[PDB]
Amino acid sequence: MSSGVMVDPDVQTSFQKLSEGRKEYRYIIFKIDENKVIVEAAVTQDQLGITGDDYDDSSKAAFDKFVEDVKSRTDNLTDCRYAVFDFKFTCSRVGAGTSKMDKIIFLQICPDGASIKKKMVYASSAAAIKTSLGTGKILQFQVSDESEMSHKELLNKLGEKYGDH
Repeated sequence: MSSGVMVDPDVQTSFQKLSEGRKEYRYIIFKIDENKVIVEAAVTQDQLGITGDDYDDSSKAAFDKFVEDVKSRTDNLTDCRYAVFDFKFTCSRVGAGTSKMDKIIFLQICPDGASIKKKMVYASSAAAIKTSLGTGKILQFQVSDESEMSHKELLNKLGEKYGDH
């Protein structure tokens, strides 16, 4: 655990082209390998067959089936990774109605009933990945089940944070 998790330089690079580039399009898939964070994929959903925007376009249907794929490919729930999406949802404006809002979230998945050794490495990673990005303003939530990382909950979390909770 006290191994000293570091980040692969390309991690920050992938965050640049999102934050100051595509904004809400094409996301970053990065896991822990050995003892440092690796970029597995810098892929959008709109290049694989979907259109892109979670609620704005209603591409959330993609996220709805993805949670099943998660339990299908990873057997039980032994998956752990870092996933960052700038997802475009709609916030309920107090005094008004629906208002489209786009912003970035840190998805940290830490299953309690998962492989503690490699999983606890992700706990060390939380410090490294955030410090390397120095965002200062982010919503970094800790989920463990597929249903917690579903599109409805994602919208809910990023809404309740400064909205109705």
